[PDB]
Amino acid sequence: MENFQKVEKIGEGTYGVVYKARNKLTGEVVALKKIRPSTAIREISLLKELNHPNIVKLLDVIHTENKLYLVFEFLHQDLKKFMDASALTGIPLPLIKSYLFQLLQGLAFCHSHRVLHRDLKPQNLLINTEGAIKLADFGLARAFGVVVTLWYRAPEILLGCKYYSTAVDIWSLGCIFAEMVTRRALFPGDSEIDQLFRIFRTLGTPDEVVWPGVTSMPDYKPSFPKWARQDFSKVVPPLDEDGRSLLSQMLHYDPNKRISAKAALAHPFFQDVTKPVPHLRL
Ligand SMILES: NC(=O)c1sc(Nc2ccccc2)nc1N
Repeated sequence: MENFQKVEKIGEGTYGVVYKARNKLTGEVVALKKIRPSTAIREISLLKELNHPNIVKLLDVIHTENKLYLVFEFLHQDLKKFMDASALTGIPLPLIKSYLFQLLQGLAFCHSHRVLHRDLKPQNLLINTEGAIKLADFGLARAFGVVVTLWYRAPEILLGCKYYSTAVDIWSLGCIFAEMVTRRALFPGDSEIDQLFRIFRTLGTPDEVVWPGVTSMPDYKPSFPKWARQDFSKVVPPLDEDGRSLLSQMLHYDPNKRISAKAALAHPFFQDVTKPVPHLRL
């Protein structure tokens, strides 16, 4: 832009690049995303009215010189960096719980307003010194379509469903929750099929019993290997049983059986939730 002083590049994405920038005028520091249609307008314009404490605020939408810029409030750090920074000791469980609870609130809000994120990953969960965490980079997916991280992709997406639901965000958040707890990505695939098979190897190859309709999925192959489900206590060993029961509900194969963000918020795991302060190195 011209009204902004690009301080530094802070993020990448399929939909563009984000820069820490200063409003040459107001002097405010923001996150400026240069986007890489009309339905895009509605879609975006909607995002502007999608305000909640756990959703990164979209401050301005600039459509000039036939280019698209999104000005977001600047958050202090991303969860990916925080997790890496906390890898020797791990993020304290109360903070993990606080983050999960807040993200579920943000998703419950998005989903009640019929907005899907579609691409949740540690890099787009942003945190501040006050202990808040917020959803960012919705990625205005469902538009510019027709390397990329597949680790958090729901199975129905991998199997070719073209009309997936809010359940895909619960899945992604479940994966992130596991990773915060174990300090290792749950399903670190490096290809769509390896992603899919890593999920199958851990949760068991889905069948009509646990996922009615799965064998009719676009990319489902009868030739898929048949793996047994692994005992969950081996999946996320440091998580207590409440945490594990919530996680299993977030990772149900059937999108229709997968817990909703609203229902997840009432789960016993959050009975003792608090809002700790993270130790951030900025
Ligand atoms: N993508 C976004 O909307 C972002 S990224 C961000 N800050 C940040 C600061 C340090 C490290 C990584 C990200 N703030 C927003 N709004």
